[PDB]
Amino acid sequence: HHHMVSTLKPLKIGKHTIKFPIFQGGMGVGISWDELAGNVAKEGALGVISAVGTGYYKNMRFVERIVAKKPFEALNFYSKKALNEIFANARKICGNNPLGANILYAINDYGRVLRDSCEAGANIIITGAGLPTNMPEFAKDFSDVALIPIISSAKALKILCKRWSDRYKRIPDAFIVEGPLSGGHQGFKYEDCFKEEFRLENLVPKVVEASKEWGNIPIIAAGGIWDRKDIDTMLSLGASGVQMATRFLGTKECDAKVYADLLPTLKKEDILLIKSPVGYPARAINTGVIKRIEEGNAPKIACVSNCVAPCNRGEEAKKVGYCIADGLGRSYLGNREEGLYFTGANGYRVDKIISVHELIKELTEG
Ligand SMILES: Cc1cc2nc3c(=O)[nH]c(=O)nc-3n(C[C@H](O)[C@H](O)[C@H](O)COP(=O)(O)O)c2cc1C
Ligand code: SF4
Ligand SMILES: [Cl-]
Repeated sequence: HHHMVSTLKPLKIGKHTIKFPIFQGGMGVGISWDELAGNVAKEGALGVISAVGTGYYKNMRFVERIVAKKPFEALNFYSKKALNEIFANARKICGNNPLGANILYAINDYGRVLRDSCEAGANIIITGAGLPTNMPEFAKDFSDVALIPIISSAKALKILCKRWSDRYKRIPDAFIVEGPLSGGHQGFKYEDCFKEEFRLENLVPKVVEASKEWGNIPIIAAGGIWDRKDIDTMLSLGASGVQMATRFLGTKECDAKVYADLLPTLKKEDILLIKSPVGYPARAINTGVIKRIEEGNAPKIACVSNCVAPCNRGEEAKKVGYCIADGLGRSYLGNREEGLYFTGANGYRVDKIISVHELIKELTEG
């Protein structure tokens, strides 16, 4: 099939080069695992395996202990064996094309999961949901692995570079700037999530300018980027690449097969900004456990997987009404009644489900 050769340039992040300056954003739980990330990387963009809740893989085939049908504790929720299998299966598809691992800073056992991801063969670690000031501590035995914090401000870039340099004589290999149209957790206070000051086109120049002090660390723009026109806009503002997730949530290869049923139906009015036990606002779909909370028949809360430090073993889950480990795991397992479902602001524009191959050609041709 004819597609004009791309005029986008390969992107180098630390020692690793991707053919197109595009990341498929990590998506937990079980949304961007081996089929999605492996195919993205095969097509020459960065495939990103989510390392969160890997115990759910293949309906908890790889955990050591199950309690109440949930992976027991962080040891089993972030399953090393499952993570190894996901990366191995991804490599069957993409070979030496680089892969990232996405790890929220908020998770319990963060350092162990970072090391597991390096040991599983990741080229790149991507971390948001916090200010990951000690990320090099856990990566120092794997100096080939590139490290990429997700930030929302020039301030955060400066703090991370200062503190990493002072303490590890290292600075990040790239930064992802995640704007307020992104799916999942926002890097903004709730009251700032619908404020034009923080729209991505305003953030990118400020972060790029701050990056000059440190040698023009590549800035990767994320949140609300839909097509090549939006990619070109971000590159013209000084970004070196983009990270996109909602478009990939709409592909056949997505590992959470429920989304191919749900997304073509998604109406804009059903896109919500909700509280989360992680402690950041989250963009979610008004369906599943969120509807059960409204009805009053949502699952009782009981911290089994101990997924994130901010929740304090159920304290915040009880306040917000749901357990994010249980809810996200249920969605990977196909549970429409009690799953938790995330989306970017653009999720309502997904009409048809296309292949990763077709998507990458659409975004890169010309
Ligand atoms: C369904 C879904 C799940 C997500 N889960 C994560 C996650 O686990 N970790 C993370 O850093 N970002 C997560 N995100 C954010 C994406 O990686 C990405 O940065 C953002 O959605 C990009 O905006 P776009 O969706 O408009 O392209 C998620 C996004 C979506 C849509
Ligand atoms: S109760 Fe809180 S810490 Fe425990 S598994 Fe649920 S969201 Fe995670
Ligand atoms: Cl998130």
